Amino acid sequence: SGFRKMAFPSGKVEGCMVQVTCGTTTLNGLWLDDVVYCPRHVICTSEDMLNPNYEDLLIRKSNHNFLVQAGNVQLRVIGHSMQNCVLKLKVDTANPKTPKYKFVRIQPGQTFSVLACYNGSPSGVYQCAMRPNFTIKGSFLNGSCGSVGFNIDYDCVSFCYMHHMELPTGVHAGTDLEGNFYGPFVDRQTAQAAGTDTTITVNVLAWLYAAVINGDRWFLNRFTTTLNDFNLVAMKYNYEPLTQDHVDILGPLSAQTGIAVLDMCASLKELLQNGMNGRTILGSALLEDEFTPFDVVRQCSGVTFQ
Amino acid sequence: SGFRKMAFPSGKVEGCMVQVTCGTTTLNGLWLDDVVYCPRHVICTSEDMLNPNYEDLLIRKSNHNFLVQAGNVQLRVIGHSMQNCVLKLKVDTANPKTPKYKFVRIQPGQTFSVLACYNGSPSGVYQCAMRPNFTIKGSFLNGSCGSVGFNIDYDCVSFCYMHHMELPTGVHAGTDLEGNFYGPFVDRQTAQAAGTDTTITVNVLAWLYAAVINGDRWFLNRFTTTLNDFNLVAMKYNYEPLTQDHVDILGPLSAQTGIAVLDMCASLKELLQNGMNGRTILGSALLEDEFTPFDVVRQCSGVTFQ
Ligand SMILES: *[C@@H](*)C(=O)N(c1ccc(C(C)(C)C)cc1)c1cncc(Cl)c1
Ligand SMILES: *[C@@H](*)C(=O)N(c1ccc(C(C)(C)C)cc1)c1cncc(Cl)c1
Repeated sequence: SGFRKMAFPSGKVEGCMVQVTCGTTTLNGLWLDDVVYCPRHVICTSEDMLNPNYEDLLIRKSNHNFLVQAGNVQLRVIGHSMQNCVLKLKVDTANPKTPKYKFVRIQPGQTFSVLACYNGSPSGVYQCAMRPNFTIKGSFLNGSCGSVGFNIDYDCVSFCYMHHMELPTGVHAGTDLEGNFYGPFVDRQTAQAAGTDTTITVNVLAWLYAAVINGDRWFLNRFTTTLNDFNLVAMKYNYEPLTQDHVDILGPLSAQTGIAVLDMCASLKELLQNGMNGRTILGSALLEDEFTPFDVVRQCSGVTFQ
Repeated sequence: SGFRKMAFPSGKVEGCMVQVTCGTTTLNGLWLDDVVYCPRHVICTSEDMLNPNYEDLLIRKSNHNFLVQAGNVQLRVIGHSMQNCVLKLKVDTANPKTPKYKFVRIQPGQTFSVLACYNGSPSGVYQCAMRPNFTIKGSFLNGSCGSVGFNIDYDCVSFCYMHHMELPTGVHAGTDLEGNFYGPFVDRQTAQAAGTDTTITVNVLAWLYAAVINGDRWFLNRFTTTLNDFNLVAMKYNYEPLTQDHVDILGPLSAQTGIAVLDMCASLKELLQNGMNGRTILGSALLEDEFTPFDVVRQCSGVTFQ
């Protein structure tokens, strides 16, 4: 029992983190086989970052302008190219610690682990969700760009996020590992802003099931609701719609607890309309939406990775 | 910016996790140099665990009764001994992945990272605090005993916790790495129970400072309080007393924010007496007490580890 914001073990990613320096700009890179991936804004300067012409900036660089440090060992750069908003630095050494990996792009509502890094050195690990508005509520300081987000499935690391920037509300934006931004953000200094968010309804329901599995049942009730009637309430509280596919994905948790999905929707409806009245659920006084149905099954059943 | 429950990178500990089997009982062990450490209740059987005589049980075992698996490689046991509530299995191979390490015992109120493991394979990582009542609110399923808790300081892993059991309220008890239980718990099946807990006042204050550093200021006020007058309120809300040493430890955060410690105590007092009135602090609707002043400085300043 218990229920925690649980990240994947980070060892496989730690062995891929390096430091990339261009000029006086230093950030994190990801070393897989003989390529180092990093944000292209490593080639910018204080005045460049207003409205940079990255193609122009890059043609003016040479391999020797990029210093890559893997621990206390320097990696000779032998080639460079731009792919969307990431740089690909070809180095003369394949990373012997390269795990089996994939570059995957995730959906809003999906979760991943972040290995926050500074100067190529891992600092901490935590779990994040991709918000509906394509930001993430991370924890990042200056010099963290290039830190990556990932999931692990058995032995394979699916990289899904590379950190680039902080938005004015303190949330974070970045790209997939092909360099394509999540959401309507650009790697330059504009007035860009996050844009309105919603609550991830299917995840809230998954977390209520986690709570029942763990013995919190006070919010259960005898009522039920229809899917359409629930979605009317969801819209009014800024929750996103629940679909039949969400209902289906919640099937296993429904079957394990014996609480019909639409019955749990009725419970969520009451919680939205009445608040929590001084009580908590799994140690939270808020409805938590950064656990997917998979996260709940993983933690309340116990899947490992090797 | 941002503020997350952030664990240490787990790679250095992942390389130490092994599977220990005795009879039909399988759990996790920690392999450092040529010793595997694991809970002594690996030698128990369904009927043994009522009131086991562990000295009796152990004299009846041989080295060959212990199978240690490090991944898909079997470690030959060449010696065994009991140290309090842990077993020390001498193996014929020193772990080449042994980090620099220490065995430290922590104080209630202190935090650490847990690498949850099953069958010697890491499953997830999360941050925990030692409660005042010497339990931890972990996330553990059957087969997790032997998973360890730790902190990392530069390159050195300070192991502080080995998981043994779940108490009836769903919280967790275990030992330090010398086998000495945290709190009044025993590795047998009795009616033992957690006992009354309190809230870690100095940590709540640290987290309020984290919030101010991150731009949540709505709970600030012009009032101040004396240390004695604050502690009268703390006692009434089941918070533990604040000492002058706590005030001193909060000095740096006080100086960074310009909010006197006793001024933040006045804010905490109002929050305890009035609740939060529908607002949140760092994404929580509860006063959070599992971040130490060190955790706040680490995350709001950015210290790495190598
Ligand atoms: C990601 C990153 O490193 N970065 C950044 C680049 C350059 C500098 C100067 C040293 C030239 C001031 C600082 C930070 C960055 C962060 N967020 C957005 C953008 Cl466009 C770049
Ligand atoms: C830690 C652990 O493995 N364990 C446990 C031992 C033995 C068994 C049987 C297979 C013999 C039923 C199950 C679990 C354990 C957990 N919590 C408390 C105690 Cl005393 C032992």
